[PDB]
Amino acid sequence: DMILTEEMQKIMNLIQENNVFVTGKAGSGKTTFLKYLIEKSGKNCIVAAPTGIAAINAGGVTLHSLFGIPFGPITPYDRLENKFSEYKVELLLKMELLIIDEISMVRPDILDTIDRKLRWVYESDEPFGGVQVVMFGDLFQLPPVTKKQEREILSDFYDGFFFFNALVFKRTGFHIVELTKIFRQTEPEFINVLNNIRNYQVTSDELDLLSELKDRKISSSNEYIHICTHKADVEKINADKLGEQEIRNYDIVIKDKFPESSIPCDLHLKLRVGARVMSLVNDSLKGYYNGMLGIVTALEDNVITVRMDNGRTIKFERYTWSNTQYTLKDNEIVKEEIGSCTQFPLTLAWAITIHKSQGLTFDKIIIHVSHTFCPGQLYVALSRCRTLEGIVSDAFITKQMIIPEYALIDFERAYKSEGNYYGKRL
DNA sequence: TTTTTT
Ligand SMILES: Nc1ncnc2c1ncn2[C@@H]1O[C@H](COP(=O)(O)OP(=O)(O)O)[C@@H](O)[C@H]1O
Ligand code: ALF
Ligand SMILES: [Mg+2]
Repeated sequence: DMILTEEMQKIMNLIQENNVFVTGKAGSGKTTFLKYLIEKSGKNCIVAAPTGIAAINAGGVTLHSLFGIPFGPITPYDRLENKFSEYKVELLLKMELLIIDEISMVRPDILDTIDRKLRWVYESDEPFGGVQVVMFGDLFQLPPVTKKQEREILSDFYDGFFFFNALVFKRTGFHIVELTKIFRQTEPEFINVLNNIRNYQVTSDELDLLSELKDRKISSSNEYIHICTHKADVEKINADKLGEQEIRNYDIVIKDKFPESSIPCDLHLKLRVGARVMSLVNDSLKGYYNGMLGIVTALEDNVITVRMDNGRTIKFERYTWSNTQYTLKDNEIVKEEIGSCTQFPLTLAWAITIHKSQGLTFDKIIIHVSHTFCPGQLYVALSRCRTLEGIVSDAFITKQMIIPEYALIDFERAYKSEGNYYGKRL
């Protein structure tokens, strides 16, 4: 039983073939309105998002899954690493509209990599292969994570590190609408404080509403979720729950060469009945995708049985990761698998990073924000909850947790003064 | 520091 704000009506006919970027405060109804348009579109829509949890929340898959995109940045001079199977092309030409939720965490070059890969399959110079595309997200929440060495690599090509700095907006553009009804939260004394943490204009008197969060009793269990700034805090929290007793350890097996730096899974996956888990890969067959959460019910020597948040029981077998590297063969340069690891594609999920929690909704969260470092990271971390009564904090909410990004004010200025559009018009 | 492939 959902409301359609007057703004939501204003969008829809704009699409029936210009592109559109829809933004608005945390819990303004972006991710739900998105779900509703996939029905009322008449177009074959394919849904993807930068991270698996947000993707699961929106219906679809990660952007790297969808477009077979390797991890590192991709320049105009870099060669496309991966080719598409004939299924994934079927998926992409049959696609009429592409969606992207939590667009704010998407690097500029991802879009250009998606641009190039789509122009290639549609055999056209149309931007994106002439595929209408609509973007959901919010710039004043989390930006894309990049690692500085990656950043200078793209400073050679990009005047900025946000999704709108994609070079294909030199060949096309999008409209911009701001949904303005915050649904998820109801107390305005609350709501007013986050809108201000969002736009960097909050005062230490409004921050004194958030005094209650410091040091409240754990009413569990209905149990709490822990969302953190760093994985260090994540791994400790879940080891703290779960505990040392009644445990089953499952060790990774690693064929040859695969450095512990980039093993994408748990080395020693320790679990007990009733442990809260997340799945890390996609298996269409069984139906698990990377982001879904479950509850573990049956641990045998080689199969882990877990019942998902959606309801269906899965039997997890182990999954194998391959370390493909580039090497020299009979005077040929070729990606040869130099190793492999094999664990169950599961990890503990009583605690997740604030990054993985963007897009989600909760009734009782626990936040660990004493060491924030990204703009809008605090803002995401405490806008997840419907009510304040339901949030705990590891430290007081100080203004040192708010980090403004002035690239974002300029971007609003640019589009708000030019009729809510951005990029080349046609 | 934070995420992410077929
Ligand atoms: N149109 C709506 N009418 C009523 N409640 C809504 C609406 N949209 C969202 N909500 C409530 O807010 C929650 C989160 O909204 P969501 O769409 O996830 O926000 P975001 O735009 O930040 O993704 C939903 O789970 C629902 O409880
Ligand atoms: F952008 Al959201 F919950 F999807 F804040
Ligand atoms: Mg969303």
